[PDB]
Amino acid sequence: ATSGSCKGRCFELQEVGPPDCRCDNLCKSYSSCCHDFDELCLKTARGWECTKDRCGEVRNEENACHCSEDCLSRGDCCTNYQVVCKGESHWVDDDCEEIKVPECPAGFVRPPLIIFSVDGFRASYMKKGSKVMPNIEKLRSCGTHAPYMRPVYPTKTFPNLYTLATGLYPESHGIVGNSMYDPVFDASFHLRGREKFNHRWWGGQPLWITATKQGVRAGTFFWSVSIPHERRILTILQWLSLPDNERPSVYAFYSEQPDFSGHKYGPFGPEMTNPLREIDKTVGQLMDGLKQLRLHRCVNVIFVGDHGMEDVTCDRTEFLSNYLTNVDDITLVPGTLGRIRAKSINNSKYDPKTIIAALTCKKPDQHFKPYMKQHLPKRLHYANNRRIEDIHLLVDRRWHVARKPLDVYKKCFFQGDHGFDNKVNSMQTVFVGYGPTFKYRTKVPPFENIELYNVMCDLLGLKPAPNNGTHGSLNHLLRTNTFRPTMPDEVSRPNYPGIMYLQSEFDLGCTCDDNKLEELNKRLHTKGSTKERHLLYGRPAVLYRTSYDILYHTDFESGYSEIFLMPLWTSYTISKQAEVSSIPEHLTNCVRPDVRVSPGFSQNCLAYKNDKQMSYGFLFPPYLSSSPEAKYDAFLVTNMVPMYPAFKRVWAYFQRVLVKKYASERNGVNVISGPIFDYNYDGLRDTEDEIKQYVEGSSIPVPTHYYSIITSCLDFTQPADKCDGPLSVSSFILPHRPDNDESCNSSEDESKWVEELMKMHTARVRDIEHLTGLDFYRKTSRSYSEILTLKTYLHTYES
Ligand SMILES: *[C@@H]1O[C@H](CO)[C@@H](O[C@@H]2O[C@H](CO)[C@@H](O[C@@H]3O[C@H](CO[C@H]4O[C@H](CO)[C@@H](O)[C@H](O[C@H]5O[C@H](CO)[C@@H](O)[C@H](O)[C@@H]5O[C@H]5O[C@H](CO)[C@@H](O)[C@H](O)[C@@H]5O)[C@@H]4O)[C@@H](O)[C@H](O[C@H]4O[C@H](CO)[C@@H](O)[C@H](O)[C@@H]4O[C@H]4O[C@H](CO)[C@@H](O)[C@H](O)[C@@H]4O)[C@@H]3O)[C@H](O)[C@H]2NC(C)=O)[C@H](O)[C@H]1NC(C)=O
Ligand SMILES: O=C(COCCc1cnn[nH]1)N1Cc2cnc(NC3Cc4ccccc4C3)nc2C1
Ligand SMILES: [Ca+2]
Ligand SMILES: [Ca+2]
Ligand SMILES: [K+]
Ligand code: NA
Ligand SMILES: [Zn+2]
Repeated sequence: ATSGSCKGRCFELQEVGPPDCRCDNLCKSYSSCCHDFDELCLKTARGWECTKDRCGEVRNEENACHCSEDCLSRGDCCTNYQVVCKGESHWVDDDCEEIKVPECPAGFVRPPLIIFSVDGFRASYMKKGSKVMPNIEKLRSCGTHAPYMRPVYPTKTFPNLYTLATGLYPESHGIVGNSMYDPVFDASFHLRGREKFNHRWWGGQPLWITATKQGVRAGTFFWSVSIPHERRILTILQWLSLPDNERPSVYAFYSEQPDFSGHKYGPFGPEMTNPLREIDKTVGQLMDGLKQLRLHRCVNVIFVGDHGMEDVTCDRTEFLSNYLTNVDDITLVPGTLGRIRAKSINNSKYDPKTIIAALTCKKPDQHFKPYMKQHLPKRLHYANNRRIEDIHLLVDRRWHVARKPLDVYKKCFFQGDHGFDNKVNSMQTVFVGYGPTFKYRTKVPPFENIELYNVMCDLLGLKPAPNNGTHGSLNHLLRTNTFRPTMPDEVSRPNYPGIMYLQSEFDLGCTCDDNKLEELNKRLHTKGSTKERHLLYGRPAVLYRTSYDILYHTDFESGYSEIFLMPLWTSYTISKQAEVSSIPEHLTNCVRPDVRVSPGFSQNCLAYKNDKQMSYGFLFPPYLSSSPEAKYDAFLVTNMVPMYPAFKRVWAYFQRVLVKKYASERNGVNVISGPIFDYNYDGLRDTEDEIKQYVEGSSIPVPTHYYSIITSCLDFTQPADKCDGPLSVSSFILPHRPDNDESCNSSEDESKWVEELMKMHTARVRDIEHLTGLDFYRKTSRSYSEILTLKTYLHTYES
């Protein structure tokens, strides 16, 4: 009903209620603007730059921007007004000067935040395009920057922008791809069209809502595509001239480039120089505009991308028609990832298991790998949403997957794409922060985009809604406004059992072929005399209510769950000089009752004998015993965990070969290993009534995963157990699977496939914290913020 008018309402901030016509920055997208929106609000006359002959002109209100004497007071000068007409310098030509305090106009309650978001801005553009992006390069060198910023999976636009806005993984915010089916709604979300505007898709609490709820006004973050960039910038700078009571504190600009061109020309096509130059010019406009308004040393600016861009061509497409015979009974969400479901919910013939097998290791150079979503690397956090199909295809970088060839030529064109695994170098993107609240000329380590919501809340004095960041892990980016977290309180205190049971009280079906000077010696070990060696960073805290026992040994310390009948964690340190030994022949099947732990809170060997699918392994490896006599400790029933034979191939190679490899490379390592139970694939520790599988005929729960956290000195001239400074960590969460079908080369020796498996399942300490309810690194000499940064680190193994 578009017969109202935008007179006095151009880019109004509160969207008004239909059937009233709209004048906001989204009205175009809803085909809902007032009849006169173009005429009044999208003025273009005379373009975007003052020229010497316009200087001091008489205001003509038709003009796109103004060069008249009254423009600064009206807040609508062209951004280069002061340069052309008042002998000022462009911002980019001024020397960098530390911004120690906000230098703001009277009436500003807080430094505004401007988020300058760029689509497809691959991390290596900062170096490779540096000659053509002077404004961006100045932000980067003068402010705070990371070498790259890791997006979320899938590395698609809307998932990543909405993660930037919420601090949530896609599985939690609900935007799990650029297209989606929700079976509860029975509704589909797509790029073209109108279902995507329905608020039911968009979960969590984005920043603009966080701000508004806490009394901080926000600019609208979404811009209709036909609003030119120059007008987006002028609109931000006009909002910044509003009266104090009406002026927002937070704003966003969005550019469709360089992604748009990247799809057509590839990430480094010669056609890509011009898009980068144009984005740089836009930054130049904003910064000159801010300088004219005396806000260039007041506003915090974030320059951030959503994802990178890889080389991808029509010829590098895998077709499911080459694998499946039944291709017409499936629906594929295709491209740089695959999602499969049945075409019809009425077809009771459809079998996921037979689709997975038809897609598993079928061609020698196969460029995708099928997964049930719960088997995807836990670092992707891509499973706990009904909109994510059970069957997933992880597509190799530089490829696509499509159902049938006709899907590719009845739709070559494109040379770039994105969406792959968020660890891929080509998918990484950019972060720069510049302003009074950011540090000066500071480089920070790469970090994940899920962290930025909390920092944007810190920048605006807002309490963040509950999110997937680790608040405090990015304190090192900030001069002021840091968030001073406290360590979580321990909820369950351990028991410290002594010798309480005689050997003959145990009837576990286990067998094992097993001085005065050093009778004293081993009592001291059982009491915790080596614990300083093996537990370097304090006991992990247990953050839920449970019953557990600390068990000390010569070579390792454990926290043993009376509820799960196995350790929650097992801690041990392996020096650079440590020797690997074998399991002696007489000890191959040895399992020994632990006289500190009741038969009733023990595992039993008969269950493993009866369970024809399930075997067992050990958390502290017998191979790394300090002596023949200490080795007996490794065969305690309290160090045993359930393991599928297929998984024991992986585990044994880790423990026999890789631990000592790491200790020799890193100058000792401290290892914490344990089980994980996540049968509902939510990324969070299961309660015991959530466990779906037990060792047959027993109450021994079967883990879904095994973790290890491997810590050493960042200065590897110091040994792990005498480190004065910062730490270095790598971690994994390995799937506990009954086959090695994930690894196509598993018939080969473990030296050819195990380590590549472990790399794929690399993890953050924080990932393990969520999955176990444990809190690590409780007793170090480091600041808590530094430890939080360490807990968020991911070792990615990219070149
Ligand atoms: C990443 O960070 C996020 C945010 O912190 C973490 O997610 C949170 O985790 C909590 C635990 O899983 C969860 O808390 C539960 O929420 C229920 C209330 O939920 C609504 O209200 C909130 C608040 O405004 C809202 O955010 C929710 O939004 C979700 O759902 C809507 C759809 O309505 C989506 O638009 C939105 O995208 C979001 O979806 C995501 O989360 C849901 C779960 O809520 C998933 O199903 C989706 O797939 C998607 O991932 C909701 O609108 C509350 O009812 C729960 O309490 C029950 O559960 C326990 C038992 O387990 C029990 O103590 C209670 O008594 C109660 O039990 C009864 O209900 C049971 C379940 O129905 C029933 O079976 C029993 O028999 C009982 O009757 C619970 O507190 C919180 O909602 C989410 N939040 C978000 C935004 O996702 C996430 O864990 C972090 N990830 C990692 C790895 O750390
Ligand atoms: O059309 C899309 C996306 O299309 C996907 C298609 C595609 C294919 N390959 N690549 N992309 N748009 C239009 C649009 C408008 N305005 C914003 N504003 C942003 C600014 C900002 C800053 C922080 C957090 C959130 C936001 C939202 N974002 C967008 C994204
Ligand atoms: Ca994008
Ligand atoms: Ca769980
Ligand atoms: K068995
Ligand atoms: Na295999
Ligand atoms: Zn794109």
